[PDB]
Amino acid sequence: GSSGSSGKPIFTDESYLELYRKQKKHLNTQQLTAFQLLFAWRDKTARREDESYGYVLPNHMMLKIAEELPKEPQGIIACCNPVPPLVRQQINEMHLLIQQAREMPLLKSEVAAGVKKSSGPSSG
Repeated sequence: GSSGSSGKPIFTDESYLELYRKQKKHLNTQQLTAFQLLFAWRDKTARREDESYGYVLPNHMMLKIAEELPKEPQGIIACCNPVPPLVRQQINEMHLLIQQAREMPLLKSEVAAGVKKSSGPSSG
């Protein structure tokens, strides 16, 4: 109102690679899929709620979730602490996204895993 041209909805960080390779353990096929789903969603709702993008969902959080890929809506609520009035309100939407990123298979990729450990002390 005071000062701000209504040019166009500039919603893009110049596809900054940093965002992708910001932290170790680069995102995999699926993880990536969800990452985009969340971003787009944030923008859509962001405008609807007449609020900024960040306010809705930050980067760190957005990632943590995309990486978790919780089949259930709870995994999305726990990711945050406390939980915002959004993620909880539109929780249903967020959940769906996670499933949309997991539903799809993992394109050819050499994976390697396998670990086993456990303990159990005692006094008596």
